[PDB]
Amino acid sequence: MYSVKKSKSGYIFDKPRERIAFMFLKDGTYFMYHDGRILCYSLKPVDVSREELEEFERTGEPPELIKRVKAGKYPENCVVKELPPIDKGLAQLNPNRKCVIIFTGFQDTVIDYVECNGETLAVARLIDEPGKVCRFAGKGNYKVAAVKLKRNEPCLTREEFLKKVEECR
Repeated sequence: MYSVKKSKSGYIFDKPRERIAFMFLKDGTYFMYHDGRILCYSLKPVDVSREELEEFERTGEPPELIKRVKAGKYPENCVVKELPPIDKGLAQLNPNRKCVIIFTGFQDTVIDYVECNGETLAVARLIDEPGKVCRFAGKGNYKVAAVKLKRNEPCLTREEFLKKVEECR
């Protein structure tokens, strides 16, 4: 089942490794969709009515646009990107996956994260350049890993991060 977050700004339908977000901006409704492998979104508005979003929240069935996106039929001017694999360092822990994009000011970034002993272990990678990585272990939100990645701030080395994962297990 989707957990649904709703505001005058829009809708967010989340599952551990999936997000469908809708944003209401000046010129209409914008969407972003991602699962474990695919990230799809448009910088132009899409034909998604608020009635469809209400229906999604109340019944669980996605708008027709989302069904086509899930099936591989993508509308015009829709960015389509294949995601890197779930971070090997966190893979055994069954991590959550989320993507952050231009809508919140980021280059397309995928974050694999777990909450372990009240700390966050997150690995953020640039989707276009998967070598660019920030490994984060701390008390903040998983998004922090993306933020540091965006700001060129230093992050944990592979060794340090795997140490943290081990300590957590």
